[PDB]
Amino acid sequence: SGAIYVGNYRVVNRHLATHNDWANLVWEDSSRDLLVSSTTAQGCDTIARCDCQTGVYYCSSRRKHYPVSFSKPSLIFVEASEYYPARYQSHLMLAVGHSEPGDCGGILRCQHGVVGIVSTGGNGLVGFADVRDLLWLDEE
Ligand SMILES: CSc1ccccc1CC(=O)N1CCC[C@H](C(F)F)C1
Ligand SMILES: [Zn+2]
Repeated sequence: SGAIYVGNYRVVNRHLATHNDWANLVWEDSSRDLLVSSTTAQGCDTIARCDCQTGVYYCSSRRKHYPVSFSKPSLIFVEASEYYPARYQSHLMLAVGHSEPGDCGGILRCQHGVVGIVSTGGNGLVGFADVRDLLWLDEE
């Protein structure tokens, strides 16, 4: 589990969104595994606006933050899980790292701020849903 709290937005994995998220929806995209809902309180996270390929992510199944090198956001085939059939997921970045289903939502960050959240795992790889192109998270 986990979310990004930027401005009056909450960014979560679409497959982990709650009824309150769906009832206060701002934007969602199944192909990216992302959903954004509105919040009453202002958050403290800042979004990175960059092309970094190194950063640090939080892994809840190890209680640890790990430094990683990751690929550029791309269209990657992801195997079937209990939330999605096997399909192409867009705006996804891969790294070598420990992941398990409950690790989704952990933040990946670079020197500029939050880059994305854990969305996929298995086989000693971790995949992150990028958020750096969502410029509207910084306003309104
Ligand atoms: C932490 S992810 C993990 C870890 C070990 C093994 C498998 C997974 C789950 C995983 O890859 N998916 C199921 C949930 C949706 C994900 C993506 F489609 F958005 C795909
Ligand atoms: Zn960066």
